[PDB]
Amino acid sequence: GKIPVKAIKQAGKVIGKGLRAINIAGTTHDVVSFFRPKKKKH
Repeated sequence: GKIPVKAIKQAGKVIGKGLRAINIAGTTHDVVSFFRPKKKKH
C-alpha cells in the first residue's frame, strides 16, 4: 500500500500556502483594477 505520508504532509502545506495566498489576494484584487479587462465587441 505504501504509506502515503506525503499525502498527509501535503495537506498541511495547503493550509499555509492557502493562507499566504489569501493575504496577497487582497493586493492582487486592486492591481487588476488598474488594467481592467476591455476587449473589442461586435
